Amino acid sequence: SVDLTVPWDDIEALLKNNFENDQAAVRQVMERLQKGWSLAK
Amino acid sequence: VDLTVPWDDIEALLKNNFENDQAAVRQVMERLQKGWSLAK
Repeated sequence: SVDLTVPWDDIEALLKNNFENDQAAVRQVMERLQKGWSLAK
Repeated sequence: VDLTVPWDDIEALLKNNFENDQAAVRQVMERLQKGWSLAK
């Protein structure tokens, strides 16, 4: 049931660029966005 | 809502992905930001 139709992979590529290729930051933001998506619906 | 997250750039990406559908972009931006503020 985990959401797959938001373009998560494209969002991740955007975030990796924005955060200067900081993997830890990308992981933190992707985790919270996807957790939040589930909690908000 | 943490403004270090590049919400405007995410919106531009969604607009392309959803064929410029305003309603879809709104739906997704609403839920992403509601979820961000809820989630820790």
